Amino acid sequence: PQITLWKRPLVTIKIGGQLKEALLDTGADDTIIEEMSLPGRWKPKMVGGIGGFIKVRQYDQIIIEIAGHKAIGTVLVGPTPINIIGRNLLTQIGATLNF
Amino acid sequence: PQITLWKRPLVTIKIGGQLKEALLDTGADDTIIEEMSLPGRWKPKMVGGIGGFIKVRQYDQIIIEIAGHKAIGTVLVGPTPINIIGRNLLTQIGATLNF
Ligand SMILES: CC(C)CN(C[C@@H](O)[C@@H](Cc1ccccc1)NC(=O)O[C@H]1CO[C@H]2OCC[C@H]21)S(=O)(=O)c1ccc(N)cc1
Ligand SMILES: CC(C)CN(C[C@@H](O)[C@H](Cc1ccccc1)NC(=O)O[C@H]1CO[C@H]2OCC[C@H]21)S(=O)(=O)c1ccc(N)cc1
Repeated sequence: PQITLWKRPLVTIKIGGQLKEALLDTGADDTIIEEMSLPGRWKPKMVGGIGGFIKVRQYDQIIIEIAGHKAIGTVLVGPTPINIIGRNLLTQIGATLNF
Repeated sequence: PQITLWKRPLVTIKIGGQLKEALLDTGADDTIIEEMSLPGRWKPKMVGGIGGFIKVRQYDQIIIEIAGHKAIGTVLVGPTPINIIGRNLLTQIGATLNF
């Protein structure tokens, strides 16, 4: 698709059997969601934002569908105020910013 | 242009007559710039992101050139670690996400 930005660019995502949605965020290096069901063991990691730094749970090799495109990569679980798809996965679905 | 997302999508901006650079951020509702002087009366606001809230000054109807394209709109000024162009100005230059 070609998505305009008059509202937040939210898309469906699917991980395992869970359908969620998330914000396509070109300002995010990393993908972060609030919860992922039965994800297994994780590794601690720190991530920084506008307000300071947060501890997250890092899961690698996650298979995720984004807007009907398959991606595989690192998904962080942490106290983000909204699920975000960051550039580590946006590149895999071939998203670009255009103007 | 078409911007791929293998690195942060930073572009040149011009604001207050000064050349700066800023992140094109589809995940940001509003534009936030580091400390600088702007014209007009401002209003106090708070903005929330990862890791918490920050206090900003809101200035309205500010001209900003974004990679050669003129935009006019709301600009928040405050202790962000990076200049961010949010959707409020991305929409004025017709920026879209494509995949
Ligand atoms: C964009 C910033 C300037 C915002 N200011 C916030 C303020 O806490 C900081 C913002 C600040 C601080 C330093 C450098 C840049 C910005 N301090 C400041 O302006 O200086 C005063 C604080 O102690 C002293 O330092 C010099 C005189 C005093 S503010 O206009 O007073 C304001 C306060 C509350 C909200 N919600 C929104 C804005
Ligand atoms: C978290 C999003 C819902 C909102 N944020 C925009 C987002 O693009 C920020 C924009 C950003 C970018 C750099 C530093 C601070 C904020 N990126 C971010 O927090 O990414 C974090 C996860 O990946 C990491 O890569 C960047 C830091 C990590 S935000 O900066 O807090 C913000 C919130 C409201 C407005 N008006 C403007 C910006």
